[PDB]
Amino acid sequence: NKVWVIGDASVDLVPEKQNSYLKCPGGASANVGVCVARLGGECGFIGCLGDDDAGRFLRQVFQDNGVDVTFLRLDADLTSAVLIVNSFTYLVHPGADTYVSPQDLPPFRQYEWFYFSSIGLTDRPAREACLEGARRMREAGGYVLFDVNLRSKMWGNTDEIPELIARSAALASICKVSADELCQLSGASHWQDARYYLRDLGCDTTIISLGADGALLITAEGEFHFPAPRVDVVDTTGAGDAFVGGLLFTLSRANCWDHALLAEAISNANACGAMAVTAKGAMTALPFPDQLNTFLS
Amino acid sequence: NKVWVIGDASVDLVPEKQNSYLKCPGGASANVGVCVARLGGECGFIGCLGDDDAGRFLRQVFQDNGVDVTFLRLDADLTSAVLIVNFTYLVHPGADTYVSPQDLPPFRQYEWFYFSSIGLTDRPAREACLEGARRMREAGGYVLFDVNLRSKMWGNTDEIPELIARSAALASICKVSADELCQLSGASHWQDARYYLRDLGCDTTIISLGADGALLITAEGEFHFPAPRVDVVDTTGAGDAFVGGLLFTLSRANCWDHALLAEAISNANACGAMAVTAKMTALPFPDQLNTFLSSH
Ligand SMILES: [K+]
Ligand SMILES: [K+]
Ligand SMILES: [K+]
Ligand SMILES: [K+]
Repeated sequence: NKVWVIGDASVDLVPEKQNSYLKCPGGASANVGVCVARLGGECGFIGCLGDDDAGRFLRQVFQDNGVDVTFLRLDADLTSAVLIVNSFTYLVHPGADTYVSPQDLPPFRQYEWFYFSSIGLTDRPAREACLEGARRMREAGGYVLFDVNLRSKMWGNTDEIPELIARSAALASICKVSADELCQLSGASHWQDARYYLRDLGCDTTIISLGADGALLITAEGEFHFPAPRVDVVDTTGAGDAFVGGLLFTLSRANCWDHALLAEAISNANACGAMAVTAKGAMTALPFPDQLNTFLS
Repeated sequence: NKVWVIGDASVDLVPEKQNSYLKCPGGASANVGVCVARLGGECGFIGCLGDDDAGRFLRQVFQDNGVDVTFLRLDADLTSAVLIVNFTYLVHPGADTYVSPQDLPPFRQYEWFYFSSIGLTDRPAREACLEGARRMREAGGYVLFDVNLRSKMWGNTDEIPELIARSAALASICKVSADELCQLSGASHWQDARYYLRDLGCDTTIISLGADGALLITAEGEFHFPAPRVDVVDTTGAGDAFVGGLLFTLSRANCWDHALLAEAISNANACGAMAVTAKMTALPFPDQLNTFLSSH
C-alpha cells in the first residue's frame, strides 16, 4: 500500500567551517517521504514549492529517490523554505509549503497511509489540506499517522496548538510524539506523568520516542518498550523523521495492523532513527534495503 | 573624525564545491564601513541583524576589521537577511530593516553620517535614516547621501523621487551613478541630468562614471577626475568601495576644502578600481592601496 506524506520540503543549510554552509534537502514531510521511498516502499508527496531554485532542487531529489511527485505543484508566485541548522532558524516567512490546499489532495484508496504533522497545521491553507486529507483517508478505509512534531516558535498564536492537536489525534489511527513534546504539551515536567495525553485526546495507539533510549508503544495490551542501537551522533538532524519513515514503510506492508506489526514497525523506527544520526544531513544516511540489514546485524 | 554608516548588513551565499555555499559579507552600508575601517579610519555601524548565525557572523566580520559595533543591535524576534546568487532574496521582513531612531548614537561636531536609498525603503529604517541625518547636521556634522537606487527592492516606486529629494536637502554631499541619474531624471544621457540633485538642495554632488572616473559638481563649476587603467573583470561592490574611500578622506579633517575634496575623489576612483580588477572583498589596506596608486 502507498504512503502519502503531506507537508514541508526545504533546503537545510548546515555549517561545517567558520565560513560556509552545506546544502541538504529537507522538510519533516520530505525526509519521511524520502525515507519510505528508499526502503523500497511506495510513497507520494502532496505539497507546494515555488518554481524556483530550492523548488526544482528538492523536486529532483524526490525523483532520484523514487518519490512520486504527481501531486507536488510548483507555484512561481511562491518561495520554497530555506532554514539554517545552527536549533532552527527559518528564513522564508509564509513558506510555500503552507499553500497546499484540499484541491491538491489525491483520490485515496483502502489500506493506504496518510501522514502529517503540526508543521502542516501552522498556516491556514495547508491546515485545511491536512485535516481534510486525514478525513478523506479515513473515509476511504485508510490509516492516518499523526506526528505531533511540535514547533512552538513557528506558530503565530500558540493558542491554537492544543486544539489542533486534539482534532488530529481524533482523526489519527496512530499518533507519534516525543518525550519532550508531551511535557511541553501537558504542562507536566515528567512525560510519564502525562503519557496517556494523546490517548485521552482520541487516539488509541501512541508511539512515544525517547532518543538513543528507544520508544514506548502504548496500546491497550500494555506499555511496550524498544531499545535504540548504540548511537554515535554526528548530526541529530532528522532522527525523528527517519524514525517515522521506517515506521510507515513497515505498517504499509500489510492491510491491517496489530501489536505484531506494530513491533516490527517500531524496531525499524528505532533502527532508522539511529543510523540517520551518523551522517551530517537530515536525509544523508537514510538506509537502503541493503544498508539497513548490514547495520541491523 | 568618526564615520557613521547606517543601513544594510547581510550574508551573501555564493555557490562553491558540491551542493555547498560559502558565507560572504555584504550590504552597501557594511561594505562601506569595512572599507573606511580597513583604510585605517574610525568607523561605526548603526543597524540591526538577527541573533541568528548570520547576524552574529556579520558582527564578527565588523570586529575583525575595526568597525565599532556598539550600536549594532542583535534582536531575537528578527532574522538577518540572506541572499543566494548564481540575486534571489529570502527574508522579506529584513532585520536590518528594523533599525530605528533610538538605536542612533550621539553625534559630535565634524563627524560624518552615511546612508542610501536602501536604508530609505522600509519603515523603521527610513525614519532612522532621516532622523540620523537631521541630528548629524544639528550637531554641526556632515551627511553623505549615496542615492544607491534599487528600483526592484522598492515597494512603491513613487515614494522614491520624493525620498531622494528630501534626502538631497539634508545631505552635505550627494553621490550618484550615471545610470542612477538617468533613472530619476528619465534622460538618456546623464550630462543632460547632472544638475538633477543640485536643484534639490545639494551644493556638492559626485556623479560616479565608473571606468571614466568621476565628475564633481559644485557652485564654482564642475571638474573631471579620470579613472586608473585596469582590466575590468568584476564590478561588484565597486560603488561601495568608491564611497568608502571617499569618506575615509573627508574625515581626515574638520571642514573639507578645495584640496581635500580633490583628493577624496582620487581615493574613490582608486578604491573603486581595486574592486573591478580583483575578486566585495576587493577592498584594500593602506599598504596595498599605495603599491597600487603607483605601478598597478
Ligand atoms: K483516532
Ligand atoms: K542527520
Ligand atoms: K542639502
Ligand atoms: K568586484
